Amino acid sequence: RVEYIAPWWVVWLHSVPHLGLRLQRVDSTFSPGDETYQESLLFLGVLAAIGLGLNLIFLTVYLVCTCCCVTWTAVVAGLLCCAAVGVGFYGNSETNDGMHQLIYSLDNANHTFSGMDELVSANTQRMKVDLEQHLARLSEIIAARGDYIQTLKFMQQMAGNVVSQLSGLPVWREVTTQLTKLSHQTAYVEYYRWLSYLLLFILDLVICLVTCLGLARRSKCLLASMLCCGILTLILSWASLAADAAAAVGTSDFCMAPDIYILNNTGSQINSEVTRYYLHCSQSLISPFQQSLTTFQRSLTTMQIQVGGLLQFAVPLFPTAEKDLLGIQLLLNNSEISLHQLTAMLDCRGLHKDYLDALTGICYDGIEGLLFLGLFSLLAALAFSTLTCAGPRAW
Amino acid sequence: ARVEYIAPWWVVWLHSVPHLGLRLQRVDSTFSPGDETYQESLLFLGVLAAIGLGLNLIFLTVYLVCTCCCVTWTAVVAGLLCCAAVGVGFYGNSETNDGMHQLIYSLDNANHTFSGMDELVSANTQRMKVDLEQHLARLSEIIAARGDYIQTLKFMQQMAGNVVSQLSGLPVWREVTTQLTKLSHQTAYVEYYRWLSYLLLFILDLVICLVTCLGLARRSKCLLASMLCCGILTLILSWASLAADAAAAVGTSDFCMAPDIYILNNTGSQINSEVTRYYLHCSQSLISPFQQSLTTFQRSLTTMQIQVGGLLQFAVPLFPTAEKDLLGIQLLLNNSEISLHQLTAMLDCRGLHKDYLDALTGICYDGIEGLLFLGLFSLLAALAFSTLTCAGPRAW
Ligand SMILES: *[C@@H]1O[C@H](CO)[C@@H](O[C@@H]2O[C@H](CO)[C@@H](O[C@@H]3O[C@H](CO)[C@@H](O)[C@H](O)[C@@H]3O)[C@H](O)[C@H]2NC(C)=O)[C@H](O)[C@H]1NC(C)=O
Ligand SMILES: *[C@@H]1O[C@H](CO)[C@@H](O[C@@H]2O[C@H](CO)[C@@H](O[C@@H]3O[C@H](CO)[C@@H](O)[C@H](O)[C@@H]3O)[C@H](O)[C@H]2NC(C)=O)[C@H](O)[C@H]1NC(C)=O
Ligand SMILES: *[C@@H]1O[C@H](CO)[C@@H](O[C@@H]2O[C@H](CO)[C@@H](O[C@@H]3O[C@H](CO)[C@@H](O)[C@H](O)[C@@H]3O)[C@H](O)[C@H]2NC(C)=O)[C@H](O)[C@H]1NC(C)=O
Ligand SMILES: [Ca+2]
Ligand SMILES: [Ca+2]
Repeated sequence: RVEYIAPWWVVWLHSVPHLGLRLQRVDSTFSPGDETYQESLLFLGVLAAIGLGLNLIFLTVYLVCTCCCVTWTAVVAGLLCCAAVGVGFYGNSETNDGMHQLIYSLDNANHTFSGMDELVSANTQRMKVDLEQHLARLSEIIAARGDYIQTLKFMQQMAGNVVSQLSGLPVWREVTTQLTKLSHQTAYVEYYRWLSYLLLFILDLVICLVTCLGLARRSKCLLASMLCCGILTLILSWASLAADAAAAVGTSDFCMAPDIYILNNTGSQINSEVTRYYLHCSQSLISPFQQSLTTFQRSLTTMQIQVGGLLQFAVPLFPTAEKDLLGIQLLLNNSEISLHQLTAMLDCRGLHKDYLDALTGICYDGIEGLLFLGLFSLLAALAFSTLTCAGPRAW
Repeated sequence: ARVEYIAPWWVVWLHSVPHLGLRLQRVDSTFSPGDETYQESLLFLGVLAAIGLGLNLIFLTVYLVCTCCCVTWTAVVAGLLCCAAVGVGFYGNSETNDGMHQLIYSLDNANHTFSGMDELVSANTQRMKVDLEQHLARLSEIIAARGDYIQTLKFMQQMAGNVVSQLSGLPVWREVTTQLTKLSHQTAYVEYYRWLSYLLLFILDLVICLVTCLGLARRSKCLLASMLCCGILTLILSWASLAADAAAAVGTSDFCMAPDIYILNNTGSQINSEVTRYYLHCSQSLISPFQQSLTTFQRSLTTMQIQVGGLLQFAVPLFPTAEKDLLGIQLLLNNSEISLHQLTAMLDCRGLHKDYLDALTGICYDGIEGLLFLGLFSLLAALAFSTLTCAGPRAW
């Protein structure tokens, strides 16, 4: 039993000042689909574009100085490109693994909720068929014995009580129907993001290797187009840095205080106390369902005792009736078994473990991958800047 | 949803590789960590690695003597191969480190659940004992002028004895927890040292290559001679790394083919075979053998409550000062009752099976991939350093 605590790379990154456009201070509270927050992240993109423009201004200054008015730099550029590619590959793998763990946890939670709902529905149907079995049995088998009719009626009322107790439990249709869509969407987005960064890595490596191989054939016509591509790769790297910074700050925002956001998001389809119980599990919050399970088991035991007593006192009288009554016993047995499974799902240990696993997949692997991808972008930008600086010196 | 473990391609293919003793003998063994024959069979991979190292060195020295006794492209190729090798090795080391952490997490979770089960059983037994002593103290307070109350107390004592026996029917998890925690500590220690050693190897390779390049830029000083000398040292280190990676991958891949069989064979005395088969395999149609216990246990509790309920409805005018501890009885039962729910949550298979499917994904999906990528490291680093050593003495 452990509780999530935000690591250093989350709290420190959350400490980064948040600004809008006109030197305005905004609230560093996660709020997707907004305007004072969604546009707040665009400041990072503005800073990235400013840095890209400044870098190209300095490169143009160098070109003007070297036009109007060596192998060590190429070696440095190649080494920096290789280091950047390695760091980027590691970061991409880590941030893909984080989302894979997220999807796994969401699938597990969806399966548990579906199992709970199916068990409740099956128990309700079982009681509904118990009703008609009682009706058929008391139709004409028991006439003179008033006590037998009385105990059949008492069993029928107990069945009604069990039905009401089962209906007392919540319904998990909305949570499942949103978890499935969130899982599908995150898988889709993760696939495209991974493919895009893989293509970027391949393109960078190919360009650098072609540069190294073709610099030996004494500056053919490919050099000009290659140098032109050296600017599109730079703008791609800067855009990657902007995207990584925005995603990292968003994840830090929805990792500093995740339970507040989760509780605020869901307050209608399921109760607030249920959510607080599932998100916070300890031997102080006992259960909101303790009374319901207790009375369900009490009614089941009363039913079983009455059925046993009826069997012990009806073997000689109406021997052909047991064919129905024994079935009831089996039915109750099944119900009893289901109850155990139910108390294994209503316990919050499994769901809290799934929530902790999803949160670890978000805040411990996605953010590290984004940070390493930002380091990749910085190193690749530096290496390509060095390559473009050393290019025209040949001609 | 719920899934069953299936061996991936990199395990089924890696398991197929021949295992031949040390003298081309059919060792035909499945898995045996403590058996000397299996260790000798695994030593065949080390023998092959040493043979490969010797062949590579003899080929390199034959080439050297032929080209001596009778170009920056080679240096560039060596540097590029070294950088690619270092990157692949870092990724593989991180990946194989990220599996021995999930292993420890799963072991700790299972240990915590077993400890909770044992503590709950012990606490319930103690609660029944204090219930018995409370009945013993109370029986002297009320008198037998009513008669039925003494019979009710006798029935409560009998039910308490039945509850105690039912609790004693449940298994004990001391040996399992001790083995689990010792294995967790050992694997943490081993993986920490492995990671530290390989990180030091990466740093050494990078430093050697960079300072060798700088010395080459320094017109072949004695430093260059020192680097050509230690090229053989780092080559044999890389070959030993390949030996270790191949041996470990061959070793912990046969376990991944049938892990449940090995686990069940390891533990068959301290706990029953049915319990282990239930926890390892609980797919669709198992009865959860504890059920027949829990059910009757629950029954007894309810009976007790009903009795004490009556004892609170027909004893209000007969010595009300005696009702105080009676309310305590109810509280006692209440506590026991809620504990029972927790118990039926821990005895459920899916609580621990998901821990068995995580300690298995941390071995069969992350350790083996890391070992394979580290073997790729060893191959690439050996090739790069062989090229560097071949191109070295050309300057002299
Ligand atoms: C997440 O939970 C949702 C339910 O909230 C799942 O969606 C649907 O779940 C039902 C219930 O099992 C599936 O019905 C099944 O259809 C098969 C078709 O052959 C039938 O054989 C079964 O007896 C059952 O009736 C339904 O197919 C499923 N919908 C989809 C699109 O799969 C969902 O599967 C759960 N998992 C995920 C990853 O969303
Ligand atoms: C696996 O579970 C077992 C049982 O829960 C753990 O063993 C218990 O661990 C606790 C703390 O780790 C021990 O408490 C300590 O006791 C010493 C005195 O012996 C005291 O000086 C400390 O301040 C602390 O209270 C407890 O004694 C120990 N029980 C036994 C029977 O060894 C075990 O630590 C768990 N494994 C892991 C890796 O956590
Ligand atoms: C052991 O558990 C039982 C039930 O789980 C406790 O009985 C419940 O105790 C509460 C609070 O002590 C009482 O609620 C009362 O309900 C009546 C209606 O029956 C209402 O008029 C009162 O204003 C009050 O809310 C009541 O005794 C009982 N309630 C229910 C629904 O069962 C018992 O108290 C527990 N033992 C101890 C020592 O607390
Ligand atoms: Ca990882
Ligand atoms: Ca990984």
